[PDB]
Amino acid sequence: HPLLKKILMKAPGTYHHSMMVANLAEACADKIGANSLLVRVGCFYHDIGKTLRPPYFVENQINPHDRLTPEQSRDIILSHTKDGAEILKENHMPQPIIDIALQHHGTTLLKYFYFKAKETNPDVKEADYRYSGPKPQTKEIAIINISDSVEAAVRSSTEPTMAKITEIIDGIIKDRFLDGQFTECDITIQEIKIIRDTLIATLNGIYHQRIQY
Ligand SMILES: Nc1ncnc2c1ncn2[C@@H]1O[C@@H]2COP(=O)(O)O[C@H]3[C@@H](O)[C@H](n4cnc5c(N)ncnc54)O[C@@H]3COP(=O)(O)O[C@H]2[C@H]1O
Ligand SMILES: [Fe+3]
Ligand SMILES: [Fe+3]
Repeated sequence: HPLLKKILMKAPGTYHHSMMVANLAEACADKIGANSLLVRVGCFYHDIGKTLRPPYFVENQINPHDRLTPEQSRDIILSHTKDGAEILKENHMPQPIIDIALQHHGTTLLKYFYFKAKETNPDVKEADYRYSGPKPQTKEIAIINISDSVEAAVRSSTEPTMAKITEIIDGIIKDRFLDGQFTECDITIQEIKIIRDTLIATLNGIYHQRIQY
């Protein structure tokens, strides 16, 4: 598997992140009866677009964005879905793996740099700081979108207790619902609740369970 080792060698922080997302998303897919094998493998590759400029993504970092404008930061980060899909395409990967790379942020807002730009232009359009999408077209991809955000959010949190983990997850699911990111797939509100509880249980295992005979 040349591609997966390319992520490992060029972007080991990203590599590590993707394996962790794969475990969380697979658990969720299992629990609602979705395509868990597809979810696992698609997570391996979802961030491969980051291999083009590894140090401009925080998990691979000294921050080179300090010497960049919001617009420049934006152009680099928003590209990684498109570039990832392009790489997988050129490497003749299965289409659903390619779709995961392209759609895993749906059309979400790149909040940090959006608000950094809004500091000096109150008229900045959200449109200019959103991924191109498409919005997740399947349950599997909705699952990945949430799991990816939860992994990263909990990993950067200070003291992720159960309550803290629960609040992080609920906040992400709230934002994705309100922002309409799941209106183009078949995921049910009950399934979202099952995903939420599964992520809570799984992260409880990962962050707090004593490993014992
Ligand atoms: N504390 C938190 N609370 C709630 N949600 C959270 C969170 N931390 C991360 N997320 C979510 O997790 C996503 C991680 O996306 P990715 O694995 O491509 O990893 C990130 C990361 O590699 C990079 N990145 C984001 N902000 C950065 C910054 N200020 N400096 C350097 N790299 C950054 O760009 C990628 C895409 O970022 P984006 O923000 O669109 O997407 C974020 C965001 O939607
Ligand atoms: Fe990503
Ligand atoms: Fe990711």
